[PDB]
Amino acid sequence: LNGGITDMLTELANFEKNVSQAIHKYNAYRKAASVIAKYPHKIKSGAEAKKLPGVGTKIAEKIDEFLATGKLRKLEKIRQDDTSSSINFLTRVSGIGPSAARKFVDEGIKTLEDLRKNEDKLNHHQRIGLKYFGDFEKRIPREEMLQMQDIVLNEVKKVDSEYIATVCGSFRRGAESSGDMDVLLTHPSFTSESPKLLHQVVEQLQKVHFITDTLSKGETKFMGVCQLPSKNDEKEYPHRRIDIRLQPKDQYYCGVLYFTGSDIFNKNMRAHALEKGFTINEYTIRPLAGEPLPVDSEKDIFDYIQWKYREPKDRSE
DNA sequence: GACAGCGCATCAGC
DNA sequence: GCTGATGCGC
DNA sequence: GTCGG
Ligand SMILES: O=c1ccn([C@H]2C[C@H](O)[C@@H](COP(=O)(O)NP(=O)(O)OP(=O)(O)O)O2)c(=O)[nH]1
Ligand SMILES: [Mg+2]
Ligand code: NA
Ligand code: NA
Ligand code: NA
Repeated sequence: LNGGITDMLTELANFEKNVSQAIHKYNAYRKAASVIAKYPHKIKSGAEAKKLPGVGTKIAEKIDEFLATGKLRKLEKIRQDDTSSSINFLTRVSGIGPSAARKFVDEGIKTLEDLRKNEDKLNHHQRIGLKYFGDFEKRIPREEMLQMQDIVLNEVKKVDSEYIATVCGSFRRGAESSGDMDVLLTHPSFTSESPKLLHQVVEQLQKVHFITDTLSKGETKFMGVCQLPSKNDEKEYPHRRIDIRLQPKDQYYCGVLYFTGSDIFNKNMRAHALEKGFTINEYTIRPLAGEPLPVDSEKDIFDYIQWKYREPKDRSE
């Protein structure tokens, strides 16, 4: 409905994050994009948009320009700028952020060809990010997410029947495509009260050749790469990003709330929590920080901060 | 003035 | 090695 | 960049 506007704000957001290194402006543009994306009318003016929370006079002015011309002069200049363009590109590699991107550009490394000739200047994460550059920008159709879910849940069951694996992220929100796979893992042996629980699962998924690379790995978070098996004579599936989080079993609901997102939804809800005198993270909700409050469902967390319960499908902001 | 909150990798200082 | 800061991404 | 105190 307002895709031209939300695309423009997202591009500005990315500019402020990647080039300007202004994270609060990035968050401000993303907030405006999100609230406009949810607005059920085709916006006719900057004035109309400015009635929405997160849209102020400056973004209102840009919407007026965009509506009038179909363009934004600010963005056309940014697109023409070689340095901005180089930095924006390099940050598309997983593991290259705003700072490393600017450093690479300084060193004359500013293209895919340059990165490929300079893998020795990349850390492990960046090297895998470059290896799968193309694959990682592809979306994952839900049909493939279902097959991936089936592999993960069954391999986890083979390790220990007491594991429970839940696929979260956009998938759990019902999305027809996902950017990656997010898995929440619990085991009754691991609670907030009291080894290798994550390792055992990762090793099993590597053994069956589902997990193909590791970006980072600790005792509670694994970030890596996976791939569906393909049939005889068929083109291979793209490699995909997968994250697995080991969550204390008694903190499952705070965990699944966090890992279901969206990210802007969590930011909104946590910010609203502070206004109501609570702080929420992926483990607990605590009063303003006191002792953790009892949580027996996702809805309980909504109740504390006086929000009507919203199903996962309605948290995609 | 504050902006959500945190895990892992990596570096500096000791 | 350990602690704390920073970068990066979820 | 936006906004509540
Ligand atoms: O900055 C963040 C990023 C992620 N998260 C949480 C919510 C998000 O839904 C979950 C997984 O992050 P992803 O980057 O995978 N986003 P998501 O699965 O929602 O969308 P996509 O389909 O693009 O992967 O982690 C945050 O709370 N803050
Ligand atoms: Mg995801
Ligand atoms: Na507004
Ligand atoms: Na990046
Ligand atoms: Na993710």
